Amino acid sequence: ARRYEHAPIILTSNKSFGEWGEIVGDSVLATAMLDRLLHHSIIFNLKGESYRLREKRLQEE
Amino acid sequence: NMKERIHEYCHRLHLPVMAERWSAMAEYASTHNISYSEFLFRLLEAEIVEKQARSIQTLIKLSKLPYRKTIDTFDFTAQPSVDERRIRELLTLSFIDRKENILFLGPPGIGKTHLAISIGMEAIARGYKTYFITAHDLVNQLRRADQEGKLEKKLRVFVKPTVLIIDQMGYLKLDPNSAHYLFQVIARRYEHAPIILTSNKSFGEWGEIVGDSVLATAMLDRLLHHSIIFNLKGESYRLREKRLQEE
Amino acid sequence: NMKERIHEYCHRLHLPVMAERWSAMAEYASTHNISYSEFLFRLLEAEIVEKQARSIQTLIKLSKLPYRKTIDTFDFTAQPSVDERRIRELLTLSFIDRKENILFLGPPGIGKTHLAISIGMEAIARGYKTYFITAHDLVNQLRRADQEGKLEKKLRVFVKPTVLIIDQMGYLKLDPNSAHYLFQVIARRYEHAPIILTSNKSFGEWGEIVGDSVLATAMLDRLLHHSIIFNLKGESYRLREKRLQEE
Amino acid sequence: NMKERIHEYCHRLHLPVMAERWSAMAEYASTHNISYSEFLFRLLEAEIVEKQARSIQTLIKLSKLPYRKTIDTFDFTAQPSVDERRIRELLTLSFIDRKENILFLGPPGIGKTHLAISIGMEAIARGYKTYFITAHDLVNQLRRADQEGKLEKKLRVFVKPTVLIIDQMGYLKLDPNSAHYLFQVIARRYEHAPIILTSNKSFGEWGEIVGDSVLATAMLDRLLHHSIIFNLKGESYRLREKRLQEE
Ligand SMILES: Nc1ncnc2c1ncn2[C@@H]1O[C@H](COP(=O)(O)OP(=O)(O)OP(=O)(O)O)[C@@H](O)[C@H]1O
Ligand SMILES: Nc1ncnc2c1ncn2[C@@H]1O[C@H](COP(=O)(O)OP(=O)(O)OP(=O)(O)O)[C@@H](O)[C@H]1O
Ligand SMILES: Nc1ncnc2c1ncn2[C@@H]1O[C@H](COP(=O)(O)OP(=O)(O)OP(=O)(O)O)[C@@H](O)[C@H]1O
Ligand SMILES: [Mg+2]
Ligand SMILES: [Mg+2]
Ligand SMILES: [Mg+2]
Repeated sequence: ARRYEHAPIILTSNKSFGEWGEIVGDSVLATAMLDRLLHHSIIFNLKGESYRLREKRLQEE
Repeated sequence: NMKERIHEYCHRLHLPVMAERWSAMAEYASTHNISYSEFLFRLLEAEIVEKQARSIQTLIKLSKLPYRKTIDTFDFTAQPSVDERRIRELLTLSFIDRKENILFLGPPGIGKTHLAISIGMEAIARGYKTYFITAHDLVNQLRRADQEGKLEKKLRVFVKPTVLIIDQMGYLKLDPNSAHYLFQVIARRYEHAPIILTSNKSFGEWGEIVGDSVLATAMLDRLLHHSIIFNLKGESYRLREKRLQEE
Repeated sequence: NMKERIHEYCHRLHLPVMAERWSAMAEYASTHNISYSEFLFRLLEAEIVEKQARSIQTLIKLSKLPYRKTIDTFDFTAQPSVDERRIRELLTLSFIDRKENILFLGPPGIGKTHLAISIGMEAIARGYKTYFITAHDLVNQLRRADQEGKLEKKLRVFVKPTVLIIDQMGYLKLDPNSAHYLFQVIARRYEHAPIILTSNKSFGEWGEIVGDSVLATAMLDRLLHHSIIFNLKGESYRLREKRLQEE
Repeated sequence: NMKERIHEYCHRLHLPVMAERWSAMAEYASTHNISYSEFLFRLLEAEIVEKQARSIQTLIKLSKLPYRKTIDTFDFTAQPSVDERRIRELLTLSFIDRKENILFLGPPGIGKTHLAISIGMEAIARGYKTYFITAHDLVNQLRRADQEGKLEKKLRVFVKPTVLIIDQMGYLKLDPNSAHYLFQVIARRYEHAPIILTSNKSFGEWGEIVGDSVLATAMLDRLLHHSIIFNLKGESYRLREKRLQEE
């Protein structure tokens, strides 16, 4: 809220927005957070093999 | 013969009251030569009156009303804050048709519980299903239902009643868990049945009461979207009675 | 007016019969000289006649009998083997009060199931609970109940009935599992309620029927401790009627 | 033989007291040829007296009574403030029927808790259940009940007794959590059982004592709705006794 429409927030997560209700243990509060955040948001759904694992494989070979 | 067969018939119909009452009304008909239509009308009238009285008593038994009280035993002179117009409008039970939540606010001892219980009694008498519970008791019931796996059953029994009278909301502080239980109850009763509530704390204090500001705001919005609140203030009836006994 | 309120009360008491019979009895009494007591007696008579008809229909709905038939429909001249004395003694249902099980034996086509069904129908009319099931269907029900964990419920609902009629015992062979299910049923109904059974195989064949000699012996002992057996023989009524139709 | 069987039967009936009472009453009757009815009356009366004395002692032991004291061992001359009329009216226990709470206020040393304990002992003697506890200990016990999840059990055991004697209310300051615990205790006993309390602070100070003005007002209203207050003032009995010992 303090950084809502006042300064950008760069956040990295691994759970969909719906799961935030369980993550924080409050469905209403999680929904409020998501609604306020998505009002000014840019989403990046990244999919791919873990670069750590690929680097480890390359080191092995 | 005749009388024994008649008694067996009446008890088969599940109406021993009818059994005894047809005797009185048949004797009356013979004593005054009452038409058969009027005789049956009397039989049915008395049987229906007794059946409805027993049904009202059973409904009161099922409802966990701490005590029975009626607006007749209320003083509208010592409490200028209340207006007889609005009290009678509530007694009309138009809020049930219009789905309006009735709330009472004010310091202890005013008598906010008396009007709510009288309205509940009138609703029960007219046939509406009304249930009474305290905030502490309601929270306990919800927690136990969640623990025992019968949360659905208790939510159903708390939501189905046409009127749900939550009492002592504010004296006892609530944790976020109880806050979410109360939120579930309110959401189930969002726009499905009126809620009657009594409290002594301002709406702002509900944030501290429930331990979560946003939950308090959501519950307040849901409850007050369709609500009528009576903010009563004045002298405590308990203190006035104590003073009167002293003098 | 008076008629509309009368009908309202009658339906509220669940008595559309009362609305109907009051019309008829009122018309008759206005066209006759019926003292109010006798008018009420006629009213209750009509009410209970219709009520008993509805109760019998509901009981038959709950009951799972194959078809409706009466002992009077059974002719004894075409089947001299049966004796009207014992058949009518069974019709009196004195065996039920004595906790005596009834067994019918003989080649198919004689009409034992007719007598069993007639006794069941008379028991239903007199108010005694009566349930019907075939051996194969009963075994299927018990097996499914054990599989689904509802064995206790099915055992309770099959032991509670005052009269239980097992049919088609002998046509289909039983594995030891079905044998133990049947033994459970019999043991629950050892000396608690009569059992009416029909079969086409002698008692000795039951050992191979149930796939266990000892279980067959135990079940036969328990069943025949207090029972009456009709070893009826003659001509297959189905084939005789087919021949009569041909000629 | 005879005596051994008599003793065994008395013990089986759970009356060894009656076993010894006939050992004496039989000799007494032999000395005077007492009637059988009077003999049995003697036995039964002695048994009842002994059992009642043992039950009273057990009730005293169960109740957390720091010491036993009677109003007889209390001089009202040294305390002109107390009126013997009102003290004996309290001793009559008429407040129990009227559900009137008794409060003793005043500076330390007068002996208010002496009167409270005397009333508790009278209640024990007359059969009325009484439980004596300090405010600090009550708060601690309620907190433990909340912590361990047996709050219902502790509230039940602290509300069932006919009389609850809260002592040392005012010496120790209470936080709002303890205030809500005390409010729960009061509410469960709002109009169900009289409460006896002793304090040294005026009602106004209770707001700071409990850390909540509104809770203090609610508790005071519930306590004083049906109550009789005794604000005793004078010289401290402990100080007077110390002076007497010095001189
Ligand atoms: N105007 C009134 N006429 C008659 N009885 C009244 C009136 N107001 C209150 N009472 C009765 O006085 C007693 C105290 O009032 P009540 O407890 O209902 O009020 P309250 O302010 O909701 O109380 P609290 O917050 O202490 O629980 C109750 O018996 C109530 O029925
Ligand atoms: N006395 C009778 N009067 C009329 N029909 C009869 C009589 N006895 C037998 N029937 C006929 O017999 C058939 C009834 O057979 P029922 O099931 O009662 O005997 P069953 O020997 O147990 O039969 P199943 O062949 O099924 O083993 C019907 O056709 C019925 O009409
Ligand atoms: N009138 C009296 N006659 C005899 N003993 C008395 C009398 N008044 C008080 N006492 C004794 O004086 C002591 C003080 O009594 P108690 O503790 O009940 O007083 P209190 O004013 O309630 O005390 P505090 O406020 O210090 O807790 C006790 O031993 C009590 O028995
Ligand atoms: Mg109230
Ligand atoms: Mg057959
Ligand atoms: Mg003291």
